[PDB]
Amino acid sequence: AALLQCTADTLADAVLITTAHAWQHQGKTLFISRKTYRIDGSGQMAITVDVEVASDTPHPARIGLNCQLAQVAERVNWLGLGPQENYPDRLTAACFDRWDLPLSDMYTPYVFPSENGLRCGTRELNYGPHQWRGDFQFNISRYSQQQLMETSHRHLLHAEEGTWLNIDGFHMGIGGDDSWSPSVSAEFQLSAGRYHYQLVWCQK
Amino acid sequence: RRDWENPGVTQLNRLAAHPPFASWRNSEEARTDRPSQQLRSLNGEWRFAWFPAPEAVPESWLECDLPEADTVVVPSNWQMHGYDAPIYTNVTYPITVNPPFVPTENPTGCYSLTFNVDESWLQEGQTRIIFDGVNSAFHLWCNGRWVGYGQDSRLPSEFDLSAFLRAGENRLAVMVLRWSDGSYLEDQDMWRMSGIFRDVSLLHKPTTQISDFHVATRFNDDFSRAVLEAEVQMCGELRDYLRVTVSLWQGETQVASGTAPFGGEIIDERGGYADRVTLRLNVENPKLWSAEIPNLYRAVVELHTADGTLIEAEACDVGFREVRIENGLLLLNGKPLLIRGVNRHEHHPLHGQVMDEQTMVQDILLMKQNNFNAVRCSHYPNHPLWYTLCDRYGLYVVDEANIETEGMVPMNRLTDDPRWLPAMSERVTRMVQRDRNHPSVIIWSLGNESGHGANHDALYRWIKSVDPSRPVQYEGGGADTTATDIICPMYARVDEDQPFPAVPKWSIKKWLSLPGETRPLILCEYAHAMGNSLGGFAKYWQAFRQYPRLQGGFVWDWVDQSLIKYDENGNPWSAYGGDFGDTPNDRQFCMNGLVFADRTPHPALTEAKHQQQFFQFRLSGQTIEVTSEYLFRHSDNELLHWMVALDGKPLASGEVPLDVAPQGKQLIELPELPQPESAGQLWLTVRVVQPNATAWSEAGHISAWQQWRLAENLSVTLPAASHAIPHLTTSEMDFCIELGNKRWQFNRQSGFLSQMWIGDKKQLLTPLRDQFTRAPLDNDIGVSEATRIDPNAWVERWKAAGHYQAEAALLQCTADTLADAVLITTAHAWQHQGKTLFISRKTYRIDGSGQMAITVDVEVASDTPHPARIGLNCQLAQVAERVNWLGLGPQENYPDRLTAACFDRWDLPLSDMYTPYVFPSENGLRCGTRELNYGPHQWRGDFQFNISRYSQQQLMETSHRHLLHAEEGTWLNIDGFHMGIGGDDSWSPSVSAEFQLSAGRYHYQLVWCQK
Ligand SMILES: [Mg+2]
Ligand SMILES: [Mg+2]
Ligand SMILES: [Mg+2]
Ligand SMILES: [Mg+2]
Ligand code: NA
Ligand code: NA
Ligand code: NA
Ligand code: NA
Ligand code: NA
Repeated sequence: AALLQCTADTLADAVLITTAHAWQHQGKTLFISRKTYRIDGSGQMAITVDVEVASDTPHPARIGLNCQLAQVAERVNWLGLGPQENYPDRLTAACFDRWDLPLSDMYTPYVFPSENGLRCGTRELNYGPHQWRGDFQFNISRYSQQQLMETSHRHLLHAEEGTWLNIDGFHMGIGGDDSWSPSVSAEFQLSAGRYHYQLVWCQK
Repeated sequence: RRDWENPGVTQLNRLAAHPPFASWRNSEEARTDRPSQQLRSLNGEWRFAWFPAPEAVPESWLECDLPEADTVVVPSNWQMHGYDAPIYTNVTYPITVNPPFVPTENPTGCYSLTFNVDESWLQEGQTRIIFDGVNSAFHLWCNGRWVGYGQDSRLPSEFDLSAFLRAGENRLAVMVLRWSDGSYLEDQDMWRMSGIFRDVSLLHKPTTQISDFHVATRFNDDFSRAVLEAEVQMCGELRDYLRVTVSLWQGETQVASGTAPFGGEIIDERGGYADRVTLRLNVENPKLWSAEIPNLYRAVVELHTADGTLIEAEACDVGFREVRIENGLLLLNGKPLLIRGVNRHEHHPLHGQVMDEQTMVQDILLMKQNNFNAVRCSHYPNHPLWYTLCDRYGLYVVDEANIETEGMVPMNRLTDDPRWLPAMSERVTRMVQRDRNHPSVIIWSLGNESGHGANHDALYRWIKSVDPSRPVQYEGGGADTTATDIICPMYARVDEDQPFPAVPKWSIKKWLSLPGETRPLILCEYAHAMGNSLGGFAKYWQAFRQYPRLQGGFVWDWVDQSLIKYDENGNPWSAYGGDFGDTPNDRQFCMNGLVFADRTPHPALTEAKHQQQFFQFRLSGQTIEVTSEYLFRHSDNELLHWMVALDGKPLASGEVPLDVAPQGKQLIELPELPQPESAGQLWLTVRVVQPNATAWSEAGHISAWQQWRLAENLSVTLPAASHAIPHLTTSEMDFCIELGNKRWQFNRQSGFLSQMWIGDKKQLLTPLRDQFTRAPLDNDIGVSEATRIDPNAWVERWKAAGHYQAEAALLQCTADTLADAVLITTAHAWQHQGKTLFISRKTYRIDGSGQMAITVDVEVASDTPHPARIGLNCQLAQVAERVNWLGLGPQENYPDRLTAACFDRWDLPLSDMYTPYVFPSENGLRCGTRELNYGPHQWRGDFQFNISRYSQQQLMETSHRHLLHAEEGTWLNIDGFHMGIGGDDSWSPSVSAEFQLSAGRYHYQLVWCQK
């Protein structure tokens, strides 16, 4: 990430921060992320994300934000597709409702660890005193993507400090037509070039 | 009698049907196809009188002319001359359905002609008259004496006048009935006219003559050898000294020849045809005919005495080609075709149904220049010259019987009735007898929209029996009945099934594999091009290329059937159904063409051209793989032009000769390309150019193109800081912002940008507001009517949901001063009767540079019908001469109809930004635009837009383009999102789901600035 811009302004009833960052590799601009953060008198933080993806770069696995929360809570509650793990190209069986589960059910123990546990179509997510609202997909667990991608057997994974939260405006399908060649259908690739998403973080 | 009310009487004294004759008396003239002194045209000035019924015709007319008759040009349609009105009816019969009867009020055209006959024609042989087309039925008299009768408006009627003529001056009297029992078989979707609308000629033949002849070409397995077989029949004085000589020429070279006396092989216990002869010519390495290379030979058929006296000669162009279906594929010369076809009615905006060479040629050139290789004669045999032209220019043809009874209930009511078998059979049999020798005809068709009756089964078989060389097709009754060798649906969609009862229209890919099905599938009609349409067209082409057995189709249709009208000031204007006081009528349903009635293309034309390209391309790194879809030719008149541009700025370009064998591939590695550094998107465009002119195109013609995005360099460059900060002034009613010579005003009561000044000049006529509707397209409307609402049509769904009448309620409007800008924030709700349909939230950020960045977020109720578009609009004060944009173009293009458009920097006159479809609707959009320049303004983002002198409101409420009036200023429509236009059909919703605005939430952004 390269910062291109970081401003702060005060509005009548709110504070607005504006940021711009470019992601580059060996001199090429892969992605550009433009954001706004609006904190109002209600204490809600409104995040707006506008992203650009160079046309000649391969379509990314996802387009979201993430962080490691300090907190570790027992349950996860959301209003979205569930109750089980679901992805863009694998979400027909999931139902839109209000689900609540132990944090562990939010992690799928595939033997060969990877990205897992996503739930799509979520309008509201609750964890600890926090609440996020918008229209997004998410995963939350004690393992970072980093650890997962670095670990070959689930038995070697270890709970990190806190909780890793991945909240996606958009996520690539997972495929499976076969597992020895690219099998994700075109309509499931993040090839739009420009992506918009918005979320409200607040306390509950 | 009343022969015109008896399906049992279709002619009286009519001569047998036969291929085209000229009765040359010199073989070299026959060979050259020069005119024949024995074939006279009787076209020109005739005398004409209109009656409202045959009973009103005075008996004197037969013996002599009527003082009141007018002088008119023949061929012609009397309606065209104003005698009565043309009728525009689609399916419902223009008359009361009560076969076999017609109205007692039946417009009658009395035509006449005094002409001369040379004594010589009368001293020997036979003199006959030929009416190429008379609508719908007619009696004939010569010199006051009754000669005969005929029905079938679309095939020639020939009568022997030998005994009626006399040296010198003669007079014909032609009593033409507008309506007859034949009408019940002429219910095609077109203008209902009448008259002697094709050529009239006079032909001299000798007494002993060639009465018919059939030419066939059969090949060995690899087509290196062929046998030309010509069956010849004669009439007249049969004697031992007679012979027939058939010779075949390639240019001035005689490649083969055979002579034989008459007397065919024994065929049954009573012997053989002593009046027939079959000649067989072997031809080595024949040059094959195809739409790609219309190689022709000329066959001359000489009737003569064995000692050398030529009696007469007949002749035709011959195309060596084999047509067959094998293993479920339609093959031409052993290869599977891909029909880039079009349905074409014979129509002229001034002449009506009268055809002329110039027009035909013009259609043919346009068709070929647009990548079409086939035409279907919807829905009757065409003017004879048509065939000659397709043979020579090369287009595969579907020859169709003049049988359409769509108006019946059920549709097979007549075709399933044996009493109509005679009338039907004549329509089929005489067509085949006349057109069987033309190489261009590759498929026979049994007629159109007449259900499926046993009469069809019988005639199907008759054809298969008399002409084994061409498949027989027929859509009626479900498109896949036992009366068709090909599945030939009309409007079946690519992936979506429409399971009507009895005659479901399956998705074409699914259709092919139904249990037990094996035939090939060629849509007899698809992609209904009515008004702003052809959306989803590429979806068809993709399936056709992918499925071997999906072999193409014929677009509906070539030309709009609009008629010219003249105003109070005598200015021509395009009229449609009902414009002649004709009722009932099907209004604009008569206009479904790829080109306007004057041959001017509609934008859809270009989309068809591109999808129908003959070269396919793939890009790999720096290599271009070109793949030929030609079956028989090498790319011997083709070169490849390539060019790379960075956001419209040309960087590199070149030419490479194209050398690909039919069905072959060629790789082309491009030169090292520019590595810019500068922001923007690099685009590569390649074009296939014909360096040399052809019979149907000019040197330099472009036959194909394709584009690809290469590297993209995202701008990470921050703009320079401003020696300015805008000032905000407030009042209860507005927020006003100023920056230099620039000012913006926001109405606090409406919540919209109500005015802008550049300098001191106001820039807007109407405020900038959101817009969620469009002046509906013909496809949005479908068959909905004022009196007969079709609730399922898009337009009706939107009207009923209140989309067109929703009022924006202000939910919020605020102004805030920032460090280097003023920010206005708004939210509005659109409601109708209590229902919130849409919510629009925006921000307007004006900064120290003078730009205004507009951010919009819209929510659409999930339960409201998907809206036509999501955008903004406004009437600009300015009227500029030109429009410059960086986006898809240059022609009008929509979401589901933009593959042909190319991304570049385009620049056109205002007027080119409007498409004058006859029936007004949303039009002129250009999608994928990144920057738009008009007068002082510049707008940047990712959007689709439209700009013209007409408001959506105006378009919507006006019925004809000539009634449109330019408004003050320019109306601009700038959409973040726009719904597909559809077109699979024009009478049910046809926008594919992926082109519906069903996301719920939409986001878009623009920067409005000045230059
Ligand atoms: Mg009759
Ligand atoms: Mg003589
Ligand atoms: Mg019809
Ligand atoms: Mg000779
Ligand atoms: Na792993
Ligand atoms: Na095919
Ligand atoms: Na029509
Ligand atoms: Na070439
Ligand atoms: Na209109």
